[PDB]
Amino acid sequence: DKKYSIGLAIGTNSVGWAVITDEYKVPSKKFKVLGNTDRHSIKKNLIGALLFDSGETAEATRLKRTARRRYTRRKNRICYLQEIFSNEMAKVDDSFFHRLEESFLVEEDKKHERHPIFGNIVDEVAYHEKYPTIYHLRKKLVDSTDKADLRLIYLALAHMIKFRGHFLIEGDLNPDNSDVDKLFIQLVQTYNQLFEENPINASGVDAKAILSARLSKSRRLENLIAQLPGEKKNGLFGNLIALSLGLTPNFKSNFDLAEDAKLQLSKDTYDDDLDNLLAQIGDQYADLFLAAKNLSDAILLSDILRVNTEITKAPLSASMIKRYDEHHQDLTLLKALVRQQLPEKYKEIFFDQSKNGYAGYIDGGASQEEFYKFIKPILEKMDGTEELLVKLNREDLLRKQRTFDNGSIPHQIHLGELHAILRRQEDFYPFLKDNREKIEKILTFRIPYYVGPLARGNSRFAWMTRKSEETITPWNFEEVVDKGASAQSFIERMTNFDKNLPNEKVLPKHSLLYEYFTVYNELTKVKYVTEGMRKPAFLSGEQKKAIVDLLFKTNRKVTVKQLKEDYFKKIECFDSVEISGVEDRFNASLGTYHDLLKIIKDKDFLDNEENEDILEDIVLTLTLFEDREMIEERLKTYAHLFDDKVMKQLKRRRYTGWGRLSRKLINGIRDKQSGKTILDFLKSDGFANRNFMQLIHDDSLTFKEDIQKAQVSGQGDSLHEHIANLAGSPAIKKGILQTVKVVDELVKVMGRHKPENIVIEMAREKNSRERMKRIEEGIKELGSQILKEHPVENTQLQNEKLYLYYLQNGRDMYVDQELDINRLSDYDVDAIVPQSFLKDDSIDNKVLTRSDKNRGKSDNVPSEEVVKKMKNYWRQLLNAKLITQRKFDNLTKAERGGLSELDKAGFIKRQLVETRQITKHVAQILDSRMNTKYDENDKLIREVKVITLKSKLVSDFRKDFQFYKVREINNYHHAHDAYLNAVVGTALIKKYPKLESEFVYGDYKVYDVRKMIAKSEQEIGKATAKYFFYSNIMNFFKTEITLANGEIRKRPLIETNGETGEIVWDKGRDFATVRKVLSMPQVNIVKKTEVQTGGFSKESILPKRNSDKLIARKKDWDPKKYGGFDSPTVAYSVLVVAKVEKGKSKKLKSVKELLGITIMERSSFEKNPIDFLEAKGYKEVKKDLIIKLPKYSLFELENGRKRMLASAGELQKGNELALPSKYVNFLYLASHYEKLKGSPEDNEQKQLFVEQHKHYLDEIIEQISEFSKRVILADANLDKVLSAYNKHRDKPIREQAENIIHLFTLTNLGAPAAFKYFDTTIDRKRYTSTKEVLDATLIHQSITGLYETRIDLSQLG
RNA sequence: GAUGAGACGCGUUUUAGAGCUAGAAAUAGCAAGUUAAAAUAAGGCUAGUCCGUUAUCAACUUGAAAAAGUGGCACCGAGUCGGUGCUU
DNA sequence: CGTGATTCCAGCGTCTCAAAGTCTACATA
DNA sequence: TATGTAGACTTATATTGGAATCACG
Repeated sequence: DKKYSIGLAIGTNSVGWAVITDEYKVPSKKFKVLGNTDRHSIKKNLIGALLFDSGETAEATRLKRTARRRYTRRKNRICYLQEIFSNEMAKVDDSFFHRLEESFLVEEDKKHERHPIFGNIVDEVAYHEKYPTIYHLRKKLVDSTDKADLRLIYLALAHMIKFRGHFLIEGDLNPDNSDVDKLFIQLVQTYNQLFEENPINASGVDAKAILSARLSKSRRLENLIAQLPGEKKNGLFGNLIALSLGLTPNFKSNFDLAEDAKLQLSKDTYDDDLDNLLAQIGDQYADLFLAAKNLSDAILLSDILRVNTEITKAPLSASMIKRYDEHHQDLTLLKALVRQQLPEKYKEIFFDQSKNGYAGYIDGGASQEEFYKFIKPILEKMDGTEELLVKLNREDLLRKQRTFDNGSIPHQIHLGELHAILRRQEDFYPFLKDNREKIEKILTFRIPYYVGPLARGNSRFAWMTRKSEETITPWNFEEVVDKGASAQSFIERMTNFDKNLPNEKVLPKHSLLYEYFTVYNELTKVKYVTEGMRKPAFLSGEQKKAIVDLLFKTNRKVTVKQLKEDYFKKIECFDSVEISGVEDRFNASLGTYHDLLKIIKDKDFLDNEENEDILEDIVLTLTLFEDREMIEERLKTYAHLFDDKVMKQLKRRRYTGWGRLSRKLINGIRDKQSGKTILDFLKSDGFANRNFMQLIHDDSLTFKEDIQKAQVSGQGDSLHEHIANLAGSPAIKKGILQTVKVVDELVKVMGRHKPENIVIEMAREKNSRERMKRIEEGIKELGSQILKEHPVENTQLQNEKLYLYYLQNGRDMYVDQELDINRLSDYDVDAIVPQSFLKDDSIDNKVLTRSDKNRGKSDNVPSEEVVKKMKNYWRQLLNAKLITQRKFDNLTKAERGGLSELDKAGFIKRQLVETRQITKHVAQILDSRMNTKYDENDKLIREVKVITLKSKLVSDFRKDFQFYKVREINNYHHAHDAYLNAVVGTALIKKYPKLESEFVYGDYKVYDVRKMIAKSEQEIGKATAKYFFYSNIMNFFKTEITLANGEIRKRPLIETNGETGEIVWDKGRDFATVRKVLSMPQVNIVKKTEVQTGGFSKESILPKRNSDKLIARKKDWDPKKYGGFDSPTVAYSVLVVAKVEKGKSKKLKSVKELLGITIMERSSFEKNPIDFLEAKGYKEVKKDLIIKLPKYSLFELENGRKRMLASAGELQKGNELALPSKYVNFLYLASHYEKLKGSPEDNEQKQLFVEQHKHYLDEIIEQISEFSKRVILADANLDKVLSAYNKHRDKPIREQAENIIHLFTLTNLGAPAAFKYFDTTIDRKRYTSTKEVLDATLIHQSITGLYETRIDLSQLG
């Protein structure tokens, strides 16, 4: 069996796979083809790509699920309201509710009278005339005290409940006083009454504007205080204003109180918190705080409710009535003005629904903004519309009762109006008095966020727990739901578990055990040196215990001075001590210990370990919740242990935040031999004092083994669940799953022989304004005038050379001279650290100079000469933030620090390793699926080595050796990327085996940086273990080791391993082999078929029409009378071979056609296909001939023409256009697809090659035409493209190449799309017929497409 | 970063808002114009203040199904694989 | 009168939860 | 009066199929 390797490239839209061998040549095999087709043997290369639709997020599903939940909860609330009214309404009217529930049906299908409210035309007309809107009726029922018909009361209550407004506002503000100025004046009056000796002059203070301004509460407080000279924000009046604004002011200082008078109107405890305050200073100040609360309510009402009428109790219904009156008056005035001045526009404005006039604003789809935009010029053109123009500029011209800006309405206003109606109508209806609080509860009820769906399971989003098994109603939710228990489950489920131990609950941030762990972990590294001691010593167990007892348990924060003096001098009698570790202040602290010591006032209780767990259960309660009532309910279990004062003080104490390590990770697991936990080791570890990092990484302890055994595949019940649990986007996880299945299929393909290596690469998944700001700040800090002489826009800064020029302030970075913009093309861009040490494209890693030769010494950093010349200039640029600290250090690396071997190792590590961890998870999954056997030492046998590569290495490999990629040519680039990843990974691990530790999971481990770095100049790689003095990693591939000086160090034609001596690269035939691989016209492109799901149809209720395409919104709602949905998305088509009656002849004519199965009908079709098809009209269906065709089903026609089944009546182009490599390279070079990076001589050679191969352009177009004539069959589009190409033959080569790059989408795989050749627009050619594929060859393709099943549909039947 | 929940305001739609006069009618002219109720993905069985737009995957065989099983190799070339040898 | 070509058109805004960043003014040494 | 700290305000586009329309030989 020949050894082979598998390379894969992972993306969010594609998975590229490639199989390589010992020659780095893609193999080729014969694959059997099943089916009735004549062909039984085919040939396919082992490199290809798999294309699937990107994974879609679940946010849309979450929104369209919460929407259904809300629209089923509102209906239930309305039903409850009806249930309250059932008996009395039935006494008054027996068919009122049936009318209201059958109002939507037409008169023909109605079982009752067509007039809902009264059942007769006369009373309906009278009601509508008397009450044009529901708001008139609501206001009448609020203010008027006369008995009214029960139907009107029910209608008002229903309209109030069904639209109750938001619940954002906190607290209770049922009183409707909202005039800011009047309540501010009353507060000032009360303050002056209480404080006569110290009055406040509020004259000239615009309280309304200041308090109601759209600004922060603190900002408004400061503004208001600024208008009071002798008053401060922290004063009593300032604290009252802050409380009114929603802050939390402390009245302790104002009244010299011992108790901290913290009062917030949002907190539920305020009712007590105020009274307690009134207990100390008396009840004389109560009226002041009540005036403050009234002012707060007025401020909260602010702009949303702005009507000012004293008589009306309802402050919102009168607002709607005033709006309606303004609308009517403005309509009459505008109608008169239009009839007088512009009679020709009257019909267009008041009758054309298609326009954005009044007709379209009322009956059409025109919104308020569109109507304003359409009518502003007409009002400005006419006379007498000054008030109308003012209203338009104030967004109150011809407004409707319902609008877009009623979302600010707090539910308190609707609650108050409903309360007023109930108070005004309960005097005539006993049941309203009996059920007033029930209706108020219905209106105010709202399922708390921490309770969740009231579903007792039977779902995958419910966590609520029940106290009694009965129906939950808004009136009994407190006693039928275990709210306290359910809140704990909520908090726990949406809080991440310990990363090290997925099954262990994490600890609170302020937990006592967690604080002990943090202190000890840090304490296990402190040392002390004195006169008598020869060497600094680790703090022993007894020493650490004494330090904790004397310092950490007596001071919240322990400073280094405190450690030196209070312990070493007081106990150890040490006069001079040096402390290792942190200096000045210790970051860790036992804040919780001192906090509990202050409350309970029982030090022995805290120091007793027996209470430890209990204390934890307290701290958890202080962290788990924030509601004081729930905290009290939980802490009630420990009420016997502490006094009531202590219990209340604990209730007032609250916390937040979580740690990162679990309790079991601290004191749960124990080492096998020692029998000590992590905390036990931290308290005493002899003279080693190993910390947590050392403890969990020590091979001599079981902690590491236990962590490895626990964390490994904690979700490893299967492959789907393990990938799903991984943290990452849905698209990337779908790509991971497809890559794993591709690996399994490839392993099956090659005779069940595991490949030697698996290389994986995962693709990497405004700014001009930022650049402008940075350049402006740097120039203004530097004081230069370069912007005055050279204006520039933000977009122009996207050019690298111009951006670097402005960053350097028009000065050469290596020479103390100026640079010219118009000469930038003759200048040079040079890397500070050369390519020999680090291949990169970072802006900081680049410098704009007149000539690179001026860099002085080039072997190791720019010479000390340039540093001495312009280190001050570099520092000046650094201070202006024009260059970064890293760039400055690299520029001054000549003598800031000698060229470091550590820096070279860091460069190598940065180039090699992968910063992301998701790639590590993918590698672990692949390794666990491949490596399953163990050796004699019970260690894993790593038959398959999994390598992870970054895209930078492959991109640089592509750029160095003229192997270019153009993503918009075809989809082969994914497969080519996978192949190059495989080649690069295999070659890199064969050249330098020691890199396996960096590139493989587990087993192999690093040793140091000394053995990696070689000696100066060329060294013997084979003899000396030294591998690389220069810090490049891929320069062995190329034929010349370049340098910043331009010096050349040629390499042997054949590169081989130093020790083993095996040939790893033959530059004379391996590059040719790669070229031949990339030139292969046959590549396995298979689109992953995926049955479509989602919306039943487009979500837009279309108006009634005479067409069968409409889909009914309800079973009995005929689309011809009530409209319905349109465009049902087809889940998958079904090929049916049956007969249908031929109309009048009544003959069963044999037919074969594609029937689109919609998502709506999918379940019915799958339940019984025969009955569904017979209902559709087909007779004598061949059940065994039924073929399921999901979306993207592949069909082949004559001359290799391929199509994909996009739907039942539309097709997509199914062929790939394999362009020759030379044309691809010419298009890449000529169009400047990427930046023109490289030596100027190389750029000149590339330009010469482009100019000498201009004819390619024509040839390319010719090829495309032929491909169209072979695959596209779009005569009009092809002719237009040819005419456009012949039209712009005089255009520059770069522009023509760029247009051709975006001209390639004519035959791109997938759905057709319109494109632009220069200014010519070519629309997509759509294949609206699927008849031909009924006689083509259906090709079912595997995930890799190496196995294919070809069925001749024409041969069937 | 990945989820998950509780709320709102809309939007859309049919019917209700006797639209009128002069026309034989078509048509003309005139008046009014904001609101309401209902559904908001077909509905299902588990009858829930639940759930239905994310995740799954080619075909066949075995199977209800979670799933397993089902295809030679080398060689030269290369327009989306063509042929040769070997195995067979 | 099928048939190719042309055109439009698609449901959408807000808040809360729960998170840290950062000032800040009353304790605190 | 120079810090510690507890609190509290602040921050956190196009795609593509369907349907109609529209010419049209």
